Amino acid sequence: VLYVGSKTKEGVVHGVATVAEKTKEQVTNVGGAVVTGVTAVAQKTVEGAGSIAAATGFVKK
Amino acid sequence: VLYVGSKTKEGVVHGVATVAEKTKEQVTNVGGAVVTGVTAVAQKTVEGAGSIAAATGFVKK
Amino acid sequence: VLYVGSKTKEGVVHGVATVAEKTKEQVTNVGGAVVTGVTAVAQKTVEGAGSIAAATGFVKK
Amino acid sequence: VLYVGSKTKEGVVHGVATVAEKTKEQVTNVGGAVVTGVTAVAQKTVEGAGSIAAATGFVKK
Amino acid sequence: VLYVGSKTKEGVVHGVATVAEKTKEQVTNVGGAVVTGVTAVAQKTVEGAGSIAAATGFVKK
Amino acid sequence: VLYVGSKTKEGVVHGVATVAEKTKEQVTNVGGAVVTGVTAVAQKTVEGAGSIAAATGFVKK
Ligand SMILES: Cc1cc2nc(/C=C/c3ccc(O)c(Br)c3)sc2cc1N(C)CCOCCF
Ligand SMILES: Cc1cc2nc(/C=C/c3ccc(O)c(Br)c3)sc2cc1N(C)CCOCCF
Repeated sequence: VLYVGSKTKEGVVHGVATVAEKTKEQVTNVGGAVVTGVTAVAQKTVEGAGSIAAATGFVKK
Repeated sequence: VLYVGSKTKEGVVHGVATVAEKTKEQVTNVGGAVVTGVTAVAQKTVEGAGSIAAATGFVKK
Repeated sequence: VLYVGSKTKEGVVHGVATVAEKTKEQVTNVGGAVVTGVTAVAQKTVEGAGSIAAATGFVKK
Repeated sequence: VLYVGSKTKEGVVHGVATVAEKTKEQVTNVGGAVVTGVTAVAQKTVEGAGSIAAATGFVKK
Repeated sequence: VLYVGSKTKEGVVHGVATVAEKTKEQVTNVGGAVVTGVTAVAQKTVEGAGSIAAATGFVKK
Repeated sequence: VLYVGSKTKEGVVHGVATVAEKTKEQVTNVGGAVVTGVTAVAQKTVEGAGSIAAATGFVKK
Protein backbone atom coordinates (compact mmCIF):
# COMPACT_ATOMS: atom_id res chain seq x y z
CA VAL A 1 0.00 0.00 0.00
CA LEU A 2 3.11 2.18 -0.07
CA TYR A 3 6.00 1.81 -2.51
CA VAL A 4 8.90 4.28 -2.44
CA GLY A 5 11.39 3.47 -5.20
CA SER A 6 14.37 5.58 -6.22
CA LYS A 7 16.56 4.83 -9.25
CA THR A 8 14.71 1.60 -10.00
CA LYS A 9 15.51 -0.38 -13.15
CA GLU A 10 13.31 -3.25 -14.34
CA GLY A 11 14.01 -4.96 -17.65
CA VAL A 12 16.80 -2.66 -18.83
CA VAL A 13 19.77 -3.09 -21.16
CA HIS A 14 22.40 -0.38 -21.23
CA GLY A 15 26.06 0.11 -22.04
CA VAL A 16 26.39 -2.36 -24.92
CA ALA A 17 28.93 -2.32 -27.76
CA THR A 18 28.88 -5.08 -30.38
CA VAL A 19 30.79 -5.64 -33.62
CA ALA A 20 29.86 -8.26 -36.23
CA GLU A 21 32.16 -8.83 -39.22
CA LYS A 22 30.64 -11.61 -41.34
CA THR A 23 31.52 -12.42 -44.94
CA LYS A 24 28.43 -14.45 -45.87
CA GLU A 25 25.27 -15.08 -43.85
CA GLN A 26 22.57 -17.26 -45.37
CA VAL A 27 19.23 -18.52 -44.05
CA THR A 28 17.12 -21.10 -45.88
CA ASN A 29 13.73 -21.86 -44.31
CA VAL A 30 11.26 -24.37 -45.75
CA GLY A 31 8.04 -24.55 -43.76
CA GLY A 32 9.36 -23.83 -40.27
CA ALA A 33 10.34 -20.86 -38.10
CA VAL A 34 13.71 -19.13 -37.77
CA VAL A 35 14.76 -16.28 -35.46
CA THR A 36 18.32 -15.03 -35.89
CA GLY A 37 20.23 -11.99 -34.70
CA VAL A 38 18.45 -10.45 -31.70
CA THR A 39 20.45 -7.96 -29.64
CA ALA A 40 19.84 -5.20 -27.07
CA VAL A 41 16.21 -5.98 -26.29
CA ALA A 42 14.31 -5.27 -23.07
CA GLN A 43 10.71 -5.39 -21.95
CA LYS A 44 8.33 -5.66 -19.01
CA THR A 45 4.99 -7.47 -18.98
CA VAL A 46 2.27 -7.41 -16.31
CA GLU A 47 -0.29 -10.24 -16.38
CA GLY A 48 0.79 -11.68 -19.69
CA ALA A 49 3.32 -13.98 -21.27
CA GLY A 50 6.62 -12.35 -22.17
CA SER A 51 8.69 -13.76 -25.03
CA ILE A 52 11.74 -12.26 -26.74
CA ALA A 53 13.07 -14.62 -29.44
CA ALA A 54 10.65 -17.53 -29.79
CA ALA A 55 10.48 -19.73 -32.89
CA THR A 56 7.51 -22.10 -33.06
CA GLY A 57 7.61 -24.65 -35.87
CA PHE A 58 3.88 -24.78 -36.63
CA VAL A 59 0.53 -25.66 -35.05
CA LYS A 60 -1.14 -28.63 -36.75
CA LYS A 61 -4.65 -29.88 -36.01
CA VAL B 1 -2.51 3.08 -2.82
CA LEU B 2 0.59 5.28 -2.84
CA TYR B 3 3.51 4.94 -5.26
CA VAL B 4 6.39 7.43 -5.15
CA GLY B 5 8.91 6.65 -7.89
CA SER B 6 11.89 8.79 -8.86
CA LYS B 7 14.11 8.08 -11.87
CA THR B 8 12.29 4.84 -12.66
CA LYS B 9 13.13 2.88 -15.82
CA GLU B 10 10.97 0.00 -17.05
CA GLY B 11 11.71 -1.68 -20.36
CA VAL B 12 14.49 0.65 -21.50
CA VAL B 13 17.49 0.25 -23.81
CA HIS B 14 20.10 2.98 -23.83
CA GLY B 15 23.77 3.49 -24.60
CA VAL B 16 24.14 1.05 -27.50
CA ALA B 17 26.71 1.13 -30.31
CA THR B 18 26.70 -1.62 -32.94
CA VAL B 19 28.64 -2.15 -36.17
CA ALA B 20 27.76 -4.76 -38.81
CA GLU B 21 30.09 -5.29 -41.78
CA LYS B 22 28.62 -8.08 -43.93
CA THR B 23 29.53 -8.86 -47.52
CA LYS B 24 26.46 -10.90 -48.49
CA GLU B 25 23.29 -11.57 -46.51
CA GLN B 26 20.62 -13.75 -48.07
CA VAL B 27 17.28 -15.05 -46.79
CA THR B 28 15.20 -17.63 -48.66
CA ASN B 29 11.81 -18.42 -47.12
CA VAL B 30 9.37 -20.94 -48.61
CA GLY B 31 6.13 -21.15 -46.64
CA GLY B 32 7.41 -20.44 -43.14
CA ALA B 33 8.35 -17.48 -40.94
CA VAL B 34 11.71 -15.73 -40.57
CA VAL B 35 12.70 -12.89 -38.23
CA THR B 36 16.26 -11.61 -38.62
CA GLY B 37 18.15 -8.56 -37.39
CA VAL B 38 16.32 -7.06 -34.40
CA THR B 39 18.29 -4.56 -32.31
CA ALA B 40 17.63 -1.82 -29.73
CA VAL B 41 13.99 -2.64 -28.98
CA ALA B 42 12.07 -1.95 -25.78
CA GLN B 43 8.45 -2.10 -24.69
CA LYS B 44 6.05 -2.41 -21.78
CA THR B 45 2.72 -4.24 -21.79
CA VAL B 46 -0.02 -4.22 -19.15
CA GLU B 47 -2.57 -7.07 -19.26
CA GLY B 48 -1.44 -8.48 -22.57
CA ALA B 49 1.11 -10.75 -24.13
CA GLY B 50 4.41 -9.10 -25.00
CA SER B 51 6.52 -10.47 -27.85
CA ILE B 52 9.57 -8.94 -29.52
CA ALA B 53 10.95 -11.27 -32.22
CA ALA B 54 8.55 -14.20 -32.61
CA ALA B 55 8.42 -16.38 -35.72
CA THR B 56 5.47 -18.77 -35.93
CA GLY B 57 5.62 -21.30 -38.76
CA PHE B 58 1.90 -21.45 -39.56
CA VAL B 59 -1.46 -22.37 -38.02
CA LYS B 60 -3.09 -25.33 -39.75
CA LYS B 61 -6.60 -26.62 -39.05
CA VAL C 1 -5.00 6.15 -5.64
CA LEU C 2 -1.92 8.38 -5.62
CA TYR C 3 1.02 8.08 -8.01
CA VAL C 4 3.88 10.59 -7.85
CA GLY C 5 6.43 9.84 -10.58
CA SER C 6 9.41 12.00 -11.51
CA LYS C 7 11.66 11.33 -14.50
CA THR C 8 9.87 8.08 -15.33
CA LYS C 9 10.76 6.15 -18.49
CA GLU C 10 8.63 3.26 -19.76
CA GLY C 11 9.41 1.61 -23.08
CA VAL C 12 12.19 3.96 -24.17
CA VAL C 13 15.21 3.59 -26.45
CA HIS C 14 17.80 6.35 -26.43
CA GLY C 15 21.47 6.89 -27.17
CA VAL C 16 21.89 4.46 -30.07
CA ALA C 17 24.49 4.57 -32.86
CA THR C 18 24.53 1.85 -35.51
CA VAL C 19 26.50 1.35 -38.72
CA ALA C 20 25.66 -1.26 -41.38
CA GLU C 21 28.02 -1.75 -44.33
CA LYS C 22 26.59 -4.53 -46.52
CA THR C 23 27.54 -5.28 -50.10
CA LYS C 24 24.50 -7.34 -51.12
CA GLU C 25 21.32 -8.04 -49.17
CA GLN C 26 18.67 -10.23 -50.77
CA VAL C 27 15.33 -11.56 -49.53
CA THR C 28 13.28 -14.15 -51.43
CA ASN C 29 9.88 -14.97 -49.93
CA VAL C 30 7.47 -17.50 -51.46
CA GLY C 31 4.22 -17.74 -49.53
CA GLY C 32 5.46 -17.04 -46.00
CA ALA C 33 6.35 -14.09 -43.78
CA VAL C 34 9.70 -12.32 -43.37
CA VAL C 35 10.66 -9.48 -41.00
CA THR C 36 14.21 -8.18 -41.35
CA GLY C 37 16.06 -5.13 -40.08
CA VAL C 38 14.19 -3.65 -37.10
CA THR C 39 16.13 -1.16 -34.97
CA ALA C 40 15.42 1.56 -32.38
CA VAL C 41 11.79 0.72 -31.68
CA ALA C 42 9.82 1.37 -28.49
CA GLN C 43 6.20 1.19 -27.44
CA LYS C 44 3.77 0.84 -24.55
CA THR C 45 0.45 -1.01 -24.60
CA VAL C 46 -2.31 -1.03 -21.99
CA GLU C 47 -4.84 -3.89 -22.14
CA GLY C 48 -3.67 -5.27 -25.44
CA ALA C 49 -1.09 -7.51 -27.00
CA GLY C 50 2.21 -5.84 -27.82
CA SER C 51 4.35 -7.18 -30.66
CA ILE C 52 7.42 -5.61 -32.29
CA ALA C 53 8.83 -7.92 -35.00
CA ALA C 54 6.46 -10.87 -35.42
CA ALA C 55 6.38 -13.02 -38.56
CA THR C 56 3.44 -15.43 -38.81
CA GLY C 57 3.63 -17.95 -41.65
CA PHE C 58 -0.08 -18.12 -42.48
CA VAL C 59 -3.45 -19.06 -40.98
CA LYS C 60 -5.04 -22.03 -42.74
CA LYS C 61 -8.54 -23.34 -42.08
CA VAL D 1 58.74 2.58 -61.81
CA LEU D 2 55.48 0.63 -61.96
CA TYR D 3 52.84 0.42 -59.23
CA VAL D 4 49.57 -1.46 -59.83
CA GLY D 5 47.31 -1.09 -56.78
CA SER D 6 43.71 -2.27 -56.57
CA LYS D 7 41.43 -1.50 -53.61
CA THR D 8 44.22 0.19 -51.67
CA LYS D 9 43.51 1.94 -48.36
CA GLU D 10 46.04 4.19 -46.62
CA GLY D 11 45.09 6.15 -43.52
CA VAL D 12 41.41 5.21 -43.44
CA VAL D 13 38.81 4.93 -40.69
CA HIS D 14 35.48 3.31 -41.49
CA GLY D 15 32.64 1.48 -39.80
CA VAL D 16 32.63 3.32 -36.46
CA ALA D 17 29.74 3.74 -34.02
CA THR D 18 30.27 5.68 -30.80
CA VAL D 19 27.95 6.75 -27.98
CA ALA D 20 28.88 9.21 -25.23
CA GLU D 21 26.44 9.87 -22.37
CA LYS D 22 28.08 12.36 -20.00
CA THR D 23 26.32 14.43 -17.35
CA LYS D 24 28.97 17.11 -16.84
CA GLU D 25 32.20 17.73 -18.75
CA GLN D 26 34.42 20.60 -17.66
CA VAL D 27 37.82 21.81 -18.85
CA THR D 28 39.83 24.49 -17.05
CA ASN D 29 43.05 25.58 -18.76
CA VAL D 30 45.41 28.23 -17.35
CA GLY D 31 48.39 28.87 -19.61
CA GLY D 32 48.86 25.43 -21.17
CA ALA D 33 47.44 23.26 -23.95
CA VAL D 34 44.53 20.82 -23.82
CA VAL D 35 43.21 18.48 -26.54
CA THR D 36 40.13 16.46 -25.62
CA GLY D 37 37.63 14.38 -27.57
CA VAL D 38 39.15 13.42 -30.93
CA THR D 39 37.39 10.62 -32.81
CA ALA D 40 37.23 9.22 -36.37
CA VAL D 41 40.23 11.05 -37.82
CA ALA D 42 42.45 9.95 -40.69
CA GLN D 43 45.17 11.52 -42.80
CA LYS D 44 48.18 10.89 -45.02
CA THR D 45 51.29 13.06 -45.23
CA VAL D 46 54.14 12.88 -47.74
CA GLU D 47 57.40 14.64 -46.82
CA GLY D 48 56.08 16.28 -43.69
CA ALA D 49 55.35 15.66 -40.05
CA GLY D 50 51.92 14.23 -39.34
CA SER D 51 50.24 14.90 -35.99
CA ILE D 52 46.67 14.17 -34.97
CA ALA D 53 46.08 15.24 -31.34
CA ALA D 54 49.20 17.00 -30.05
CA ALA D 55 49.21 19.37 -27.07
CA THR D 56 52.38 21.39 -26.53
CA GLY D 57 52.56 23.28 -23.24
CA PHE D 58 54.41 26.35 -24.54
CA VAL D 59 57.72 27.41 -26.11
CA LYS D 60 59.80 29.70 -23.91
CA LYS D 61 62.98 31.51 -24.94
CA VAL E 1 60.67 -1.29 -59.57
CA LEU E 2 57.39 -3.21 -59.68
CA TYR E 3 54.77 -3.39 -56.93
CA VAL E 4 51.49 -5.24 -57.48
CA GLY E 5 49.27 -4.85 -54.42
CA SER E 6 45.66 -5.99 -54.16
CA LYS E 7 43.41 -5.20 -51.19
CA THR E 8 46.23 -3.51 -49.28
CA LYS E 9 45.57 -1.74 -45.98
CA GLU E 10 48.13 0.51 -44.28
CA GLY E 11 47.22 2.49 -41.18
CA VAL E 12 43.53 1.58 -41.06
CA VAL E 13 40.95 1.33 -38.28
CA HIS E 14 37.61 -0.26 -39.04
CA GLY E 15 34.78 -2.06 -37.31
CA VAL E 16 34.81 -0.21 -33.98
CA ALA E 17 31.95 0.25 -31.51
CA THR E 18 32.52 2.21 -28.31
CA VAL E 19 30.23 3.31 -25.48
CA ALA E 20 31.20 5.78 -22.75
CA GLU E 21 28.79 6.47 -19.87
CA LYS E 22 30.47 8.97 -17.53
CA THR E 23 28.76 11.06 -14.89
CA LYS E 24 31.43 13.73 -14.42
CA GLU E 25 34.65 14.31 -16.36
CA GLN E 26 36.89 17.18 -15.31
CA VAL E 27 40.29 18.36 -16.54
CA THR E 28 42.34 21.04 -14.77
CA ASN E 29 45.55 22.09 -16.52
CA VAL E 30 47.94 24.73 -15.15
CA GLY E 31 50.90 25.34 -17.44
CA GLY E 32 51.34 21.89 -18.99
CA ALA E 33 49.87 19.71 -21.74
CA VAL E 34 46.94 17.28 -21.56
CA VAL E 35 45.59 14.94 -24.25
CA THR E 36 42.50 12.94 -23.29
CA GLY E 37 39.97 10.88 -25.21
CA VAL E 38 41.45 9.88 -28.58
CA THR E 39 39.66 7.08 -30.42
CA ALA E 40 39.45 5.66 -33.97
CA VAL E 41 42.45 7.46 -35.46
CA ALA E 42 44.64 6.33 -38.35
CA GLN E 43 47.34 7.87 -40.49
CA LYS E 44 50.32 7.21 -42.74
CA THR E 45 53.45 9.35 -42.99
CA VAL E 46 56.27 9.14 -45.53
CA GLU E 47 59.55 10.88 -44.65
CA GLY E 48 58.28 12.55 -41.52
CA ALA E 49 57.58 11.96 -37.87
CA GLY E 50 54.15 10.55 -37.11
CA SER E 51 52.50 11.26 -33.75
CA ILE E 52 48.93 10.55 -32.69
CA ALA E 53 48.39 11.65 -29.07
CA ALA E 54 51.53 13.40 -27.82
CA ALA E 55 51.58 15.78 -24.85
CA THR E 56 54.78 17.79 -24.35
CA GLY E 57 55.00 19.70 -21.08
CA PHE E 58 56.86 22.75 -22.41
CA VAL E 59 60.16 23.77 -24.02
CA LYS E 60 62.28 26.06 -21.85
CA LYS E 61 65.46 27.85 -22.93
CA VAL F 1 62.58 -5.14 -57.34
CA LEU F 2 59.30 -7.04 -57.40
CA TYR F 3 56.71 -7.19 -54.62
CA VAL F 4 53.40 -9.02 -55.13
CA GLY F 5 51.21 -8.59 -52.05
CA SER F 6 47.60 -9.71 -51.75
CA LYS F 7 45.39 -8.88 -48.76
CA THR F 8 48.23 -7.20 -46.89
CA LYS F 9 47.62 -5.40 -43.59
CA GLU F 10 50.21 -3.16 -41.93
CA GLY F 11 49.34 -1.16 -38.84
CA VAL F 12 45.65 -2.04 -38.68
CA VAL F 13 43.10 -2.26 -35.87
CA HIS F 14 39.74 -3.83 -36.59
CA GLY F 15 36.91 -5.60 -34.81
CA VAL F 16 36.99 -3.73 -31.50
CA ALA F 17 34.15 -3.24 -29.01
CA THR F 18 34.77 -1.27 -25.82
CA VAL F 19 32.51 -0.13 -22.98
CA ALA F 20 33.53 2.35 -20.27
CA GLU F 21 31.16 3.07 -17.38
CA LYS F 22 32.87 5.57 -15.07
CA THR F 23 31.20 7.70 -12.42
CA LYS F 24 33.90 10.35 -11.99
CA GLU F 25 37.09 10.90 -13.96
CA GLN F 26 39.37 13.76 -12.95
CA VAL F 27 42.77 14.90 -14.23
CA THR F 28 44.85 17.58 -12.50
CA ASN F 29 48.05 18.60 -14.28
CA VAL F 30 50.47 21.23 -12.95
CA GLY F 31 53.42 21.80 -15.27
CA GLY F 32 53.81 18.34 -16.80
CA ALA F 33 52.30 16.16 -19.52
CA VAL F 34 49.36 13.75 -19.31
CA VAL F 35 47.97 11.41 -21.97
CA THR F 36 44.87 9.43 -20.97
CA GLY F 37 42.31 7.37 -22.85
CA VAL F 38 43.75 6.34 -26.22
CA THR F 39 41.92 3.55 -28.04
CA ALA F 40 41.67 2.11 -31.57
CA VAL F 41 44.66 3.88 -33.10
CA ALA F 42 46.81 2.71 -36.00
CA GLN F 43 49.51 4.22 -38.18
CA LYS F 44 52.47 3.52 -40.45
CA THR F 45 55.61 5.65 -40.74
CA VAL F 46 58.40 5.40 -43.31
CA GLU F 47 61.70 7.13 -42.47
CA GLY F 48 60.47 8.82 -39.34
CA ALA F 49 59.80 8.26 -35.68
CA GLY F 50 56.37 6.88 -34.88
CA SER F 51 54.76 7.61 -31.52
CA ILE F 52 51.20 6.94 -30.41
CA ALA F 53 50.69 8.06 -26.79
CA ALA F 54 53.86 9.80 -25.58
CA ALA F 55 53.96 12.20 -22.63
CA THR F 56 57.17 14.19 -22.18
CA GLY F 57 57.44 16.12 -18.92
CA PHE F 58 59.31 19.14 -20.29
CA VAL F 59 62.59 20.13 -21.93
CA LYS F 60 64.75 22.43 -19.80
CA LYS F 61 67.93 24.18 -20.92
C1 LIG G 1 -0.92 1.05 -16.86
C2 LIG G 1 -0.44 1.19 -15.42
C3 LIG G 1 0.92 1.35 -15.16
C4 LIG G 1 1.38 1.48 -13.81
N1 LIG G 1 2.77 1.66 -13.42
C5 LIG G 1 2.84 1.74 -12.03
C6 LIG G 1 4.05 1.94 -11.10
C7 LIG G 1 5.28 1.66 -11.45
C8 LIG G 1 6.11 2.01 -10.18
C9 LIG G 1 5.41 2.27 -9.00
C10 LIG G 1 6.07 2.59 -7.81
C11 LIG G 1 7.45 2.65 -7.81
O1 LIG G 1 8.13 2.98 -6.60
C12 LIG G 1 8.16 2.39 -8.98
BR1 LIG G 1 10.10 2.49 -8.94
C13 LIG G 1 7.49 2.07 -10.18
S1 LIG G 1 1.31 1.61 -11.37
C14 LIG G 1 0.46 1.44 -12.78
C15 LIG G 1 -0.92 1.27 -13.03
C16 LIG G 1 -1.37 1.14 -14.35
N2 LIG G 1 -2.83 0.97 -14.55
C17 LIG G 1 -3.69 2.15 -14.54
C18 LIG G 1 -3.40 -0.35 -14.72
C19 LIG G 1 -4.70 -0.26 -15.53
O2 LIG G 1 -4.96 -1.54 -16.07
C20 LIG G 1 -5.65 -1.51 -17.30
C21 LIG G 1 -6.67 -2.63 -17.28
F1 LIG G 1 -6.47 -3.43 -18.35
C1 LIG H 1 54.30 7.82 -50.96
C2 LIG H 1 54.59 6.42 -51.49
C3 LIG H 1 53.82 5.34 -51.03
C4 LIG H 1 54.08 4.02 -51.52
N1 LIG H 1 53.35 2.83 -51.12
C5 LIG H 1 53.89 1.73 -51.78
C6 LIG H 1 53.49 0.25 -51.75
C7 LIG H 1 52.83 -0.30 -50.75
C8 LIG H 1 52.69 -1.79 -51.17
C9 LIG H 1 53.45 -2.22 -52.26
C10 LIG H 1 53.39 -3.55 -52.71
C11 LIG H 1 52.57 -4.45 -52.05
O1 LIG H 1 52.51 -5.79 -52.50
C12 LIG H 1 51.82 -4.02 -50.96
BR1 LIG H 1 50.67 -5.30 -50.05
C13 LIG H 1 51.87 -2.68 -50.50
S1 LIG H 1 55.14 2.22 -52.78
C14 LIG H 1 55.10 3.84 -52.43
C15 LIG H 1 55.89 4.92 -52.90
C16 LIG H 1 55.63 6.21 -52.43
N2 LIG H 1 56.48 7.30 -52.95
C17 LIG H 1 56.16 7.89 -54.25
C18 LIG H 1 57.64 7.76 -52.21
C19 LIG H 1 57.94 9.22 -52.56
O2 LIG H 1 58.73 9.76 -51.52
C20 LIG H 1 58.54 11.15 -51.33
C21 LIG H 1 59.89 11.76 -51.04
F1 LIG H 1 59.84 12.42 -49.86
